[PDB]
Amino acid sequence: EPEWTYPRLSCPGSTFQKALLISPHRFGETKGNSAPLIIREPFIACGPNECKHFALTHYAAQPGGYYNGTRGDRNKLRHLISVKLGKIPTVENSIFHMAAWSGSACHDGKEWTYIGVDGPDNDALLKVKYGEAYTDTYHSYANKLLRTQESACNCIGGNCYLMITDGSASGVSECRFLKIREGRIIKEIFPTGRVKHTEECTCGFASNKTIECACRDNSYTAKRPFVKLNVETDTAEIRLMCTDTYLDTPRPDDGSITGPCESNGDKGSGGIKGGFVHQRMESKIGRWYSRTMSKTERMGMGLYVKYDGDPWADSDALAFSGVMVSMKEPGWYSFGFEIKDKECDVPCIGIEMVHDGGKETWHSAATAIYCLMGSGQLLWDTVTGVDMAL
Amino acid sequence: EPEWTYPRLSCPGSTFQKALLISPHRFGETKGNSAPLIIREPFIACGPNECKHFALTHYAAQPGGYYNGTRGDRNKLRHLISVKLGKIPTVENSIFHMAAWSGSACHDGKEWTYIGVDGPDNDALLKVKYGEAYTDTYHSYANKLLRTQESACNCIGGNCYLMITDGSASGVSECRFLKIREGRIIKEIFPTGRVKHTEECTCGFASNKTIECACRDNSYTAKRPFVKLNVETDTAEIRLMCTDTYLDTPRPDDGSITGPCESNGDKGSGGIKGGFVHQRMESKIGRWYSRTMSKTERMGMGLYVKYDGDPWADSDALAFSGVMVSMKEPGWYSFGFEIKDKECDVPCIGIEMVHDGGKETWHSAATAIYCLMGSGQLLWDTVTGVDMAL
Amino acid sequence: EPEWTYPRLSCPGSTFQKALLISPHRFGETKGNSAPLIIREPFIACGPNECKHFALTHYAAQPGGYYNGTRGDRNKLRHLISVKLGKIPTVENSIFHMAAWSGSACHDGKEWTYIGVDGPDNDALLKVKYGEAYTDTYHSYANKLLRTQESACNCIGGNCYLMITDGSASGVSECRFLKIREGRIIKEIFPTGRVKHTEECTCGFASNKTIECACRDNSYTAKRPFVKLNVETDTAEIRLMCTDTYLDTPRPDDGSITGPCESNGDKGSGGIKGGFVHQRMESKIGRWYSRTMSKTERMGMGLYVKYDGDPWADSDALAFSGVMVSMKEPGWYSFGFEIKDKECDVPCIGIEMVHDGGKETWHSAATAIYCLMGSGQLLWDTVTGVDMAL
Amino acid sequence: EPEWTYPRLSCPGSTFQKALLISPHRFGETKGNSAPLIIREPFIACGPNECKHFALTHYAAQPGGYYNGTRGDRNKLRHLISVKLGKIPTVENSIFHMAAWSGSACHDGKEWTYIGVDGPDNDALLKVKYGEAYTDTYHSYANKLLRTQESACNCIGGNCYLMITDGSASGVSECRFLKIREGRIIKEIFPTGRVKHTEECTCGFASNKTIECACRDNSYTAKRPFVKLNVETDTAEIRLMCTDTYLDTPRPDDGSITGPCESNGDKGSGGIKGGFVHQRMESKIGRWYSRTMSKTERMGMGLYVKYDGDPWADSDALAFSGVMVSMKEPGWYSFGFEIKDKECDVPCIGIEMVHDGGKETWHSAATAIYCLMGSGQLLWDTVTGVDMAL
Ligand SMILES: *[C@@H]1O[C@H](CO)[C@@H](O[C@@H]2O[C@H](CO)[C@@H](O)[C@H](O)[C@H]2NC(C)=O)[C@H](O)[C@H]1NC(C)=O
Ligand SMILES: *[C@@H]1O[C@H](CO)[C@@H](O[C@@H]2O[C@H](CO)[C@@H](O)[C@H](O)[C@H]2NC(C)=O)[C@H](O)[C@H]1NC(C)=O
Ligand SMILES: *[C@@H]1O[C@H](CO)[C@@H](O[C@@H]2O[C@H](CO)[C@@H](O)[C@H](O)[C@H]2NC(C)=O)[C@H](O)[C@H]1NC(C)=O
Ligand SMILES: *[C@@H]1O[C@H](CO)[C@@H](O[C@@H]2O[C@H](CO)[C@@H](O)[C@H](O)[C@H]2NC(C)=O)[C@H](O)[C@H]1NC(C)=O
Ligand SMILES: CCC(CC)O[C@@H]1C=C(C(=O)O)C[C@H](N)[C@H]1NC(C)=O
Ligand SMILES: CCC(CC)O[C@@H]1C=C(C(=O)O)C[C@H](N)[C@H]1NC(C)=O
Ligand SMILES: CCC(CC)O[C@@H]1C=C(C(=O)O)C[C@H](N)[C@H]1NC(C)=O
Ligand SMILES: CCC(CC)O[C@@H]1C=C(C(=O)O)C[C@H](N)[C@H]1NC(C)=O
Ligand SMILES: *[C@@H]1O[C@H](CO)[C@@H](O)[C@H](O)[C@H]1NC(C)=O
Ligand SMILES: *[C@@H]1O[C@H](CO)[C@@H](O)[C@H](O)[C@H]1NC(C)=O
Ligand SMILES: *[C@@H]1O[C@H](CO)[C@@H](O)[C@H](O)[C@H]1NC(C)=O
Ligand SMILES: *[C@@H]1O[C@H](CO)[C@@H](O)[C@H](O)[C@H]1NC(C)=O
Ligand SMILES: [Ca+2]
Ligand SMILES: [Ca+2]
Ligand SMILES: [Ca+2]
Ligand SMILES: [Ca+2]
Repeated sequence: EPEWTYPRLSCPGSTFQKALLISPHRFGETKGNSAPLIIREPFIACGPNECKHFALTHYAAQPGGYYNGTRGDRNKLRHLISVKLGKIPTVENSIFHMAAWSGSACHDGKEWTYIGVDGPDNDALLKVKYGEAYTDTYHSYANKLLRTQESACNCIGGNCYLMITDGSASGVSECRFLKIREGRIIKEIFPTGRVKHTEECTCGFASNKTIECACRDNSYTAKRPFVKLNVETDTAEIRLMCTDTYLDTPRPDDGSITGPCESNGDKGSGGIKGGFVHQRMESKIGRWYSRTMSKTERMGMGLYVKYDGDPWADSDALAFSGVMVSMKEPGWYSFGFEIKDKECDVPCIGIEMVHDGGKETWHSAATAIYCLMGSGQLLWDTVTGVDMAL
Repeated sequence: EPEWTYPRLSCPGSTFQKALLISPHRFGETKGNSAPLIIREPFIACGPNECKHFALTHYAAQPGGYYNGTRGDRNKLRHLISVKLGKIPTVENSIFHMAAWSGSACHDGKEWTYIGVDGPDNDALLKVKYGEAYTDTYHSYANKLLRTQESACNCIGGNCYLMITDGSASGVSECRFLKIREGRIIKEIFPTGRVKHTEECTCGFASNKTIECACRDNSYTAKRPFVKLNVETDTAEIRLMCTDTYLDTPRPDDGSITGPCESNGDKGSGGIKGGFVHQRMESKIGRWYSRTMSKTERMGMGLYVKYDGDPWADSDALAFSGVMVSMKEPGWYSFGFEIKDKECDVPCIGIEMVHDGGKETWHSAATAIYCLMGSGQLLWDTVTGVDMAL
Repeated sequence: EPEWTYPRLSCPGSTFQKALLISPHRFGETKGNSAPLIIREPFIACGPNECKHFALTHYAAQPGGYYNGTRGDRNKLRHLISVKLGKIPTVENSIFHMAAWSGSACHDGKEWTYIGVDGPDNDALLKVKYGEAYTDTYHSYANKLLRTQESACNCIGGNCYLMITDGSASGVSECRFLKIREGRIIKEIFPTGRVKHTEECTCGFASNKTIECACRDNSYTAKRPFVKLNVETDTAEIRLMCTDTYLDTPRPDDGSITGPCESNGDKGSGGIKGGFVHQRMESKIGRWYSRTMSKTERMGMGLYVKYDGDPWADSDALAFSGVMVSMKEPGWYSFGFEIKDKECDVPCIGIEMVHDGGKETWHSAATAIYCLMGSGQLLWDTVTGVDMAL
Repeated sequence: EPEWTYPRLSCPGSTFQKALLISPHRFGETKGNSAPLIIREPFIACGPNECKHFALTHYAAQPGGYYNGTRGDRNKLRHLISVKLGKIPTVENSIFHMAAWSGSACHDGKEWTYIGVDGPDNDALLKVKYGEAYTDTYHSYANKLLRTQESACNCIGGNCYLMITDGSASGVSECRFLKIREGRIIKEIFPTGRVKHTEECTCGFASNKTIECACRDNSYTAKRPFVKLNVETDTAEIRLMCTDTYLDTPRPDDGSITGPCESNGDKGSGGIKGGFVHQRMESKIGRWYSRTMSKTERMGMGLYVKYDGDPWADSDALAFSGVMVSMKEPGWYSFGFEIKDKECDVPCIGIEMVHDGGKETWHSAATAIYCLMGSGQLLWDTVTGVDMAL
């Protein structure tokens, strides 16, 4: 007391609804007096008492004089930052956790674990922080580019599970899982199955026995690699999601990849991190996913659901369950997380809405949140409200 | 540790006095360095330990570049925000609770309940949040425009009661009440009586048995619909206030509506949300109300009181208690709320003082507060001090 | 637990030293990005866990557009505000307690009592707040200008004692004391003796039996009225301080008021609020006082001490104990307060250092703090560092 | 509940890695909206629950109008400030602890002790604060310039140990140590041995019996004076570090100082505060140190280590562990500190990275942090990212 936390049955509900928008650049005008941080790759993770809104900053504000380089991914300035969910992530409201150009975090019931990867591309370093204390590291194993989830890690009974990967962006990237306890890496887990390229896994609990993840293959396919990780045996297997509703971007037309479930198909090169979250019921499991409305561009974001079945074997379309972001608006990375009610867990999906005007201006993002709430159908979409000219 | 709260006897006193002004736009000059949020529909709710100042933001600051649209009511950016009462609601001080263009909130003794309506006009959606967790929703039942109080909900023994309404702004809007316990709707209450238009109810406890509300009829009368809700039987009845002192704006001359108490009279179309709060004594009930100084414009705010009687039956004029805002200053929405002293409750009325310069400039509000304190007569009025040209 | 607090023996020490400067206008440049509040009449009060830095704001920031009127004393915008001692009192860091143009506050061991006077000059109103709750008021008794200390009130065993006064600035102003318990006025105390003009009393505990105050006579003398208030009998007597070291400004030459201790003497018109704090030892009492270095202008601030004797009867000079502010710098109001160490109390004097460029610019103040610490002599003076042109 | 803290065994690890950069002036552009404080002499200290980032401010922000004087050391405006480690030290985020132009701080397990020296050069004064209470002072003993560590003090079983010194910058400065318990000085410690110039000691626990410090000789040598302080007997001895790897700046070529360990050698005048921190193992002690990459300029910062031996006697070169700051970036003061994990202590070194544009512009610093974490080799360097023209 505090005790370790475990996944619980989800709170009652049958549809997602628009919850909250964090749009810091609504206050970034030259005519204004604010200092929203320039960020990308936001995610959210919650503990028993609060939710934290994380991102990777370029250590620059709007308005400001350091826009050059903010459309790049890795440099010596990027840091993992957070605010309490609902606060605007400005220079003063934010806290800087560690130097990082790839990140994750999660709460185990007693304390926060923070994860940050930095260093040179060919010998990068994963760093683990438990509360205030730097407690461990893990090294690049392919010497191409070590990296992690860009979303919440997952803790059960004090054991926090985390995807890492290393490899070429356009070739092989075989992922691993780390088992981390009170900030220290106590096991490495080497998945079996379809392992040729797995990155940016969005993971969560299907049950007390099983973690599942929906990931990105940046090289070979528009189907998402789907991880099943058994936390009783510490073993993992990966296969492609068979659904006709391909969740990557870019992607070919739904159902158009012919042959069996493992077939790679066309337009596999490139990709995007995708939302995935679980609705755990007594004898039923809802799997909720998001994908861009556009097949080729990072525009729009749609929500989908399927109950039960085996995602490795089932070609049936996921059920469309609403436009979270219309195709007129940006829809970039998406992620899952869960908010802890008094006796049950609330599944949510967050959406990174990038403000992209190219390399000659600033480059950052808003965060939209949708959560399971009540019944019926999803009723309204999200806009950032930002005019990049101001 | 902690216990559910109940209404208590009011603290001793016999007059209201000027307490506190929150005027964020005193700091919004182009020459300044601050970021007060552009808001409307402020209200206040208190729990056992603190009071919170809530409002509906347009997700824009002064100074800034997003003034266009701030004189409108509903859009995809409006959010329910709060600060601790006494803090200036700026970009950084504020917390964003949820997307909402109509709102409410209340503390039950253990935790905050937050209420926000958003969605499209014909199928809007009321959302309930308990602490950090989104917990329930309620649907549009007239498909016209679902909406709520714009003031505090009211909790007793863990059951929080909330007015909602749905229907045409210039036609029929039959309200209902929701009973919400730990974030979930456990009962609907369908009022009887004079029900054809009730909105923006300002509600409080007359006793442990009864909640009363003074509301707005936007279509048919300048008399306020007056709700009596029995919390023991979970039933409600509504009739017009019979007092000659018509509390709406616009309104005709006092007492000039002829016929029985239910007669509607002249200047019924249009309206304004009105202040109302109870002073609960051992063998006596005081009802305190506010209305604009102008009969037809949102200018000034006067305080009135009457002890005992039946508001449905008594045509007696309310006793004029003093000028809270001069007819030279804006007087828009007003609301009641109660502060928890150690052993008794302090009744207060808040006043929204809108800065209205038309649709070619920014549109926002200050919040003035008067509370029951000491004896004698009300001594001083409130100004916003804001020059909209700066 | 929390229990009521009482004055304790003072911590060991024999000289004051420079502790801390709060100079918010060091960040008020047009070239800067900050919002220090425009204030005057600062004071400090501490409880068992923290110290609060209070002041009276004009509800305006530097830089800003509302400088006009900030060299005035009373208006409908002035408010009592505070920050945690050590924080810069800006728009966002501060909290607004109540509308007030005269103020006081104190902690009783369990909760804060806040005191604010506002209203029209001829019928002003003292308002009492206990925590968040407005709990009582007190009315003007001379209908000239009700006002209070502009420094900490004093609580013992739950009873908080407060000076109020009412009367002409250039004639009679007979003060009273209020005894306030958990926010409610439970006794009025009418002093005897030399009562013709007593205002802006700076008060503290000489012992568990006695509160003493050093006050301002704005009409008749440059000697300070000295209150002795017996908290066992709730009786008070006032006589002039007899010391040759006249503490008011303006003042004639030291010792130059001829005749007995009660003689008024010359240059009595005008005045200033003066610092006074107690050093309580086992069989000895140190009385520490401050006065401007200039006899006629609000420039400089010197510290003085005398041990034992009767301030009503003793003409001996107070011992000069250091320049806190040189005559080159502003020295306006001064006040006493005590910080609570684990087992003993630390006496301190604070100094308002007003930035005065006349009525055509902004008008505000810094706060300097000196406290009893160690042995020897007071070693360094304080400057605000502010160039009013920036 | 709570207990006094003691040094514990260090957490497992064998290399340092880049942890965190605090670079406030990334947000100080004329085009921006922030107010980073102008500071120098940053350090860090941690207690059982949080780490605090301390520095000495010139009481001025960037952008602003008070740059003149910010390249000086001592004045009446300098103050010791802090934020929680990871927050940007701005006007509003920071807390001002006391007036000080030399500083230290440390947590004893129950409460913070804050140390600040101010006053005139010939009779300066060290002030001790415990929590909010000013509790003691210490006087100048050489009347030249009393000063302290500019890094964390060290507490064991409630006794906090602090280096102080006094004397000429280019002549003799014989240091002493103070033993402070709950804010009060309970013992003086007068070192023996090589005492002619010791300042800016960076100190830590070698064990429960022994504190060690690596210090600056500004007059006579580029070898660092090295303190061994026995906390059981409260006595101290000092001798020069014998290592060929001279840690001061300026310095001659490594190993080029001929003669016995106490020989002073070439380029003795001038100096810099140096990083030093212990890695305490069961049967082994690691000593980690930092020095600039340039022999003569404050450019770059390299990390070094040696296990066991006697630093007074061993001429052996320290093992070069990696580049923390490239010779293209500023490397000024460095310091050691330790973070408290649940059951072990994590050693770190911090680096002040001064933005030096000469006396015609602003002068301030970023703070970079490296900590022991994992195994392998140190992988990445730190840049401030600041363009002083913006
Ligand atoms: C997973 O296992 C945990 C731990 O056993 C379950 O949590 C327990 O649930 C039971 C039944 O509600 C309670 O009596 C215990 O107090 C819970 N302990 C906890 C949360 O620490 C949890 O229900 C399981 N999750 C599932 C089935 O999804
Ligand atoms: C409404 O009911 C509540 C609950 O019974 C009353 O609160 C109690 O008041 C009594 C007498 O003052 C106290 O001894 C109890 O401790 C209170 N109980 C709780 C749980 O708070 C309250 O007084 C009633 N209010 C009115 C207006 O009658
Ligand atoms: C004034 O009276 C208070 C209350 O009696 C005294 O505080 C007590 O002091 C004794 C002796 O140190 C302690 O044992 C008690 O625990 C104290 N109780 C408290 C503070 O609540 C205080 O010492 C007296 N002040 C004087 C003599 O200046
Ligand atoms: C220094 O001494 C402290 C105090 O004895 C040691 O802390 C104790 O360590 C033991 C064994 O790990 C624990 O069982 C105790 O609970 C600790 N006591 C306290 C009061 O903390 C510490 O281990 C010693 N450090 C070194 C480096 O030897
Ligand atoms: C090049 C590797 C990887 C997969 C393409 O690039 C990611 C793609 C990104 C993207 O597609 O938007 C942004 C990520 N921040 C980046 N990750 C890292 C660690 O740089
Ligand atoms: C249009 C319905 C209703 C009655 C006219 O409008 C309200 C009136 C308002 C008003 O009269 O000032 C402002 C309210 N924000 C608005 N409410 C909503 C939900 O839009
Ligand atoms: C006119 C009454 C009183 C005594 C002169 O004036 C005070 C003097 C002041 C002064 O001498 O600086 C400032 C005080 N804020 C003012 N008090 C009030 C309540 O207005
Ligand atoms: C003048 C004495 C001392 C040694 C040269 O100067 C220090 C050197 C400094 C330096 O070498 O950068 C900066 C320090 N802030 C300063 N300390 C004080 C107390 O002024
Ligand atoms: C930044 O742009 C400058 C020109 O403005 C160019 O020299 C440099 O290569 C750019 N660097 C990065 C990392 O984009
Ligand atoms: C404000 O927005 C409306 C609706 O889009 C548009 O018609 C109008 O031109 C805008 N006003 C200005 C000043 O741009
Ligand atoms: C403020 O100054 C204006 C002119 O700038 C003048 O009309 C007015 O009287 C002033 N008011 C006060 C209260 O000083
Ligand atoms: C800075 O201050 C010094 C000392 O007062 C003065 O000599 C110099 O002229 C000042 N510099 C500028 C640019 O004003
Ligand atoms: Ca792909
Ligand atoms: Ca009407
Ligand atoms: Ca006088
Ligand atoms: Ca040297």
